[PDB]
Amino acid sequence: EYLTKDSFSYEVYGIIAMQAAYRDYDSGDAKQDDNLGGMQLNNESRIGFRGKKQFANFEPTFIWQIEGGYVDPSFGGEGAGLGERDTFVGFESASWGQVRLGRVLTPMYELVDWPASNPGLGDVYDWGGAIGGAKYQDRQSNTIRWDSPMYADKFSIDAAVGAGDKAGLGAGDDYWGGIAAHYKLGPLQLDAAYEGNRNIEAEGQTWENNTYLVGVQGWFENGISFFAQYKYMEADASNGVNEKQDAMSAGLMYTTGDWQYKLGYAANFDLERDGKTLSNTSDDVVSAQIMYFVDPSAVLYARARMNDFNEGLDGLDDAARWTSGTNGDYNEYSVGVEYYF
Amino acid sequence: EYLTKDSFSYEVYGIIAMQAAYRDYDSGDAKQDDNLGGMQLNNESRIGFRGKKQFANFEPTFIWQIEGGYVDPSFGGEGAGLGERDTFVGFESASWGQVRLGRVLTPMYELVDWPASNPGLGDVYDWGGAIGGAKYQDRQSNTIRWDSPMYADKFSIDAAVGAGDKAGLGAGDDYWGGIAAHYKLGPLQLDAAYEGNRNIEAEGQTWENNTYLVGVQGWFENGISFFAQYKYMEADASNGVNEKQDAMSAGLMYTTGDWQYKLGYAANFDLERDGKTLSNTSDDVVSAQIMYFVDPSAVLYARARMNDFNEGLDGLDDAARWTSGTNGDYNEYSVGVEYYF
Amino acid sequence: EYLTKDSFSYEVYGIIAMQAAYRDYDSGDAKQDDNLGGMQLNNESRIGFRGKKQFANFEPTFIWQIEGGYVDPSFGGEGAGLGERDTFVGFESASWGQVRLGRVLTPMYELVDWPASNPGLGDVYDWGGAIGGAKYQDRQSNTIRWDSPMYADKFSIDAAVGAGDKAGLGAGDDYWGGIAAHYKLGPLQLDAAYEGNRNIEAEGQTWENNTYLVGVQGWFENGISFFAQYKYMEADASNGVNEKQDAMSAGLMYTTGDWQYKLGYAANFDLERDGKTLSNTSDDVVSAQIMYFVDPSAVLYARARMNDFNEGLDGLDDAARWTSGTNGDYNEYSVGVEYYF
Ligand SMILES: CC(=O)N[C@@H]1[C@@H](O)[C@H](O[C@@H]2O[C@H](CO)[C@@H](O[C@@H]3O[C@H](CO)[C@@H](O[C@@H]4O[C@H](CO)[C@@H](O)[C@H](O)[C@H]4NC(C)=O)[C@H](O)[C@H]3NC(C)=O)[C@H](O)[C@H]2NC(C)=O)[C@@H](CO)O[C@H]1O
Ligand SMILES: CC(=O)N[C@@H]1[C@@H](O)[C@H](O[C@@H]2O[C@H](CO)[C@@H](O[C@@H]3O[C@H](CO)[C@@H](O[C@@H]4O[C@H](CO)[C@@H](O)[C@H](O)[C@H]4NC(C)=O)[C@H](O)[C@H]3NC(C)=O)[C@H](O)[C@H]2NC(C)=O)[C@@H](CO)O[C@H]1O
Ligand SMILES: CC(=O)N[C@@H]1[C@@H](O)[C@H](O[C@@H]2O[C@H](CO)[C@@H](O[C@@H]3O[C@H](CO)[C@@H](O[C@@H]4O[C@H](CO)[C@@H](O)[C@H](O)[C@H]4NC(C)=O)[C@H](O)[C@H]3NC(C)=O)[C@H](O)[C@H]2NC(C)=O)[C@@H](CO)O[C@H]1O
Repeated sequence: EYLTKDSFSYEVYGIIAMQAAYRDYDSGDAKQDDNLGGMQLNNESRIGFRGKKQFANFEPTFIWQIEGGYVDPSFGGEGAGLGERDTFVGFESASWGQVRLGRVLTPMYELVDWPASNPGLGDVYDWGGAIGGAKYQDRQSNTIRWDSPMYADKFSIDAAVGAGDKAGLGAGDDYWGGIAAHYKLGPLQLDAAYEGNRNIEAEGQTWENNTYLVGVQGWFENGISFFAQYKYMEADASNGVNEKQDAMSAGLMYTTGDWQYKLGYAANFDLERDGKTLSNTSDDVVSAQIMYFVDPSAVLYARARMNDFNEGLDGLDDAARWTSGTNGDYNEYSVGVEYYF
Repeated sequence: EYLTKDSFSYEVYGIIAMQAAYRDYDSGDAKQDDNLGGMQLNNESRIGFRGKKQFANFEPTFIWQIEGGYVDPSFGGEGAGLGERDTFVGFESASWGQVRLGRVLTPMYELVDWPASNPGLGDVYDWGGAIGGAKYQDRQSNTIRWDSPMYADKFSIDAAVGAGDKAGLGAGDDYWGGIAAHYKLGPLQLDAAYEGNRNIEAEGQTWENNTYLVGVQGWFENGISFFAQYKYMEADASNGVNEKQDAMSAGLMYTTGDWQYKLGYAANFDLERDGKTLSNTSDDVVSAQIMYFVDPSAVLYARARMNDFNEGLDGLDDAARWTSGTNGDYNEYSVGVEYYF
Repeated sequence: EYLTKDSFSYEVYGIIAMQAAYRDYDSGDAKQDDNLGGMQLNNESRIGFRGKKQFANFEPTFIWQIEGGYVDPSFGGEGAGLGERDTFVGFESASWGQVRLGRVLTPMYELVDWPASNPGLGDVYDWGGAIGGAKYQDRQSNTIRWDSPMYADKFSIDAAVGAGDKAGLGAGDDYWGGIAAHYKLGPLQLDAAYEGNRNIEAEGQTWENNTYLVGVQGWFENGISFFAQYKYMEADASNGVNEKQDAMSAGLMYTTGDWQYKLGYAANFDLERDGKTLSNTSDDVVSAQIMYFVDPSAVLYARARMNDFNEGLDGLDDAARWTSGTNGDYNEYSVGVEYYF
């Protein structure tokens, strides 16, 4: 009656993650600086459940996962539900890869976040931007997604379509599709992705977004590695207005024995609308990080970063368009731990 | 120190469940049709915890469970708490069955939902209806419930009382009791249930509800089986008003090797108030379903159904009474998977 | 491949806890008495996850925990998130004890709650009180806390600082520190604790709180034991106003074979502001309890208690200051079960 690994039909896994983060804002209001700024803890720990199952009457193996959200993030209250993060059912087969239904990363977002948002570059490059509509969804419910196998060990595809944010609550007809591709060439990976979003309702208009990206990731054999990524966002509104905005992120790393130094910079350039650039609509961030490989399953890290955000713009409804800079410019010093089980 | 099944004092269990569902509404408003309609995913997966414990100083075995809600249902946001579904402590004894305290199905609801709400018949027969007050609570917190053993293998009783919805938040004195009974007669099961609800506050009045039901479930030995159920709902308001409404649900199945075809229809008939029937207060649904028994622990299914809801009524406060048809008539095509561990 | 306790990197633990509680309010409004009063179930069950990990490159052992909240308490809806209760990362070392970052009890609160809030004394002694500002935070996110070893088996320290409630959402600059100390002297424990809270915003003012306490806990060898605790709370407001209020809690127990009888009383005395006592700002509670040790891992209990709260006061903004008595005086009869795994 002695249990083995096979007696279970699930596994519990987790990312235990804690960032002690001190921010210093310069919004231009002293009180707002005190509120937003200060030390907080950013407990991004999470628990999840997942499993496989070989159904007796269907060859492609059944797969599932249910992942909790961040338990106690900064700027937020305690407590997370099961299902807030990647949460899906699906099927896998050697010859065609896998397909997932539910809550997953869009193919684009996955590349935007990794490598291109790390470390701390996300306020600018992840959710930062001044463009109307929806540049791309991130983690998204009501999504079906195909991950191809690595054809010839060189090549692979990520493809997805899904429902919008309003559609997932029966409050609109918004939807999107997108695709991404990955090519291994010697020590390089070349990445490309697209995502289109349709029927996005915003600022008294219906929008269509088209967002494209390419990037490279390289590994020298002496512990040096890097990435750069370029990202081009267009949006078109039901009243005729066009908007274009681009952006870039780059990172440099040196990994030597148990240590990794990392330098990262990312920026959105000025937004254009109907071909007139809008002044001071750009943002950037520089970030420096030292990381220690404290165990095969864990890391300690220290990090400083400096965000200069855009200094405001109006959306097409004659009202301030919220952006990742509405709360103001800020610097941040942080130390942290992450453990994987 | 090699673990056995007995080293644990809990078990993790789960229903992994995904429905890809396309709806097509005919509310009479085009925009409302686009919003509510379209494809969505209905991730009704859930995780739970449960255990038994033989207390050294008390014979009747201790039992408990804590079950999470649906992680990412359709028409809803992601994330569910532990405790949203059946969540209780209790005791069990061979000679008197079991008793549970906490969050359970009312004895009536359990019969309303199974067999009588499946497949897709619930908008009409589960929460559908035009009657005032509370026809019956469904899953309900603050409930004690006795499940009798199967006396003589033929016969058994389900009995419960509990607090109301307002009472569970110290905002009223609402409560209910009810009871259900089950008799095996050859290849049949005969069911009966009652539920009374008292001090229900609604539409500027205090209500009392009394709801009765009977049904049959039958198994031919050639893979043919069926159910029918009749349900009679009365409500009385503190100002004198009487209301009566009845309803019926029936289902037909043919289960042959690894397949099951299913036909289901259910309807609420026109509501009566103070003995005047009100025109067009009825609803119905027809539903067709093919199901494959893809593994002992899983099923795939395809399903189409058509809901015609009532076309509106006023409650006793001179204001639209919300019903399962306020959002409008709709059809639905669906395919799905459910796995049990 | 036969699992042992060591094959896991986590353990699931739980407190399964159910209280059937009848309250009888005397607010002075009959309807309010019916709402708040009545029978309810108080499911304070909770699940948690925790583990240890010896990192290969860092001596002090890594520790973590993630604990869910109460699944279905009384006066509340069903469902709790992971992380609502003690939820942290940390490190431990034989020579310096342990340090935790995240969501923990303040050193004071831990003593306020145990022994001094039990049984049922918390409406008075835990969150009860009329004093402005924040007397002390309780379970608190954004906290670092050091627990010393038991130096010389006699002596130990609990020390902590953390961010405020507004600060944990970037809506203010509120913070606190405090400390507590524990001395074993024959059959006694002597306790002392402090907590200071700063930049608390309330009633149109900024406050500073200082709260001090001492107590004793004693064990006779015949199953008799007791506690008493005194607690002195001061608060100072940005406009000059001073406020002082003190309080005491005591409990008596007799534990004989499988049984424990318990008597507890606690009270807040009248509040003083700028040296004028305010009439009828005090509260008390007496509570009686019989508890049976139904298993090494479980208890049954019955309990009756009587709360007489203060009869109202204004805060410095000329508006009722909410207190644990705003809802009115009430008595409560309760029976309950608690199981530990
Ligand atoms: C420190 C380190 O090494 N961390 C790695 C992780 O960071 C990494 O995963 C990513 O972690 C970042 C860390 O902050 C996390 O950041 C959050 O991102 C979401 C985007 O979904 C933001 O949500 C938006 O924010 C504002 C709220 O004010 C909204 O207005 C905005 O519109 C939101 N988006 C939408 C569509 O509405 C959060 O606010 C943000 N955190 C903040 C502000 O503090 C990423 O989400 C993580 N992404 C992923 C894909 O995992 C992880 C990889 O798994 O690995 C760690 O090592
Ligand atoms: C689907 C299938 O293939 N198999 C079975 C499961 O479905 C079955 O459990 C039942 O599953 C259905 C599936 O949709 C579920 O439906 C939900 O029921 C609740 C009941 O309270 C509804 O709540 C009401 O909804 C409306 C708004 O939508 C409110 O206005 C109304 O007032 C609510 N009730 C209140 C306040 O009291 C949900 O809306 C509804 N889902 C929707 C619309 O998508 C059943 O409740 C499930 N029943 C049970 C007992 O769990 C499962 C059970 O184990 O077994 C499969 O065989
Ligand atoms: C009961 C028993 O036999 N044994 C022990 C447990 O009880 C013990 O933990 C404590 O249990 C009590 C109830 O049994 C619990 O009471 C709740 O405490 C919280 C404090 O966070 C209250 O919160 C306040 O409530 C009101 C809402 O009306 C607010 O207005 C007020 O402002 C709240 N707090 C704040 C910060 O704003 C709850 O309302 C209250 N329950 C009620 C009213 O029913 C204690 O919190 C429990 N102790 C803790 C969390 O440490 C347990 C501890 O491990 O173990 C048993 O020994």
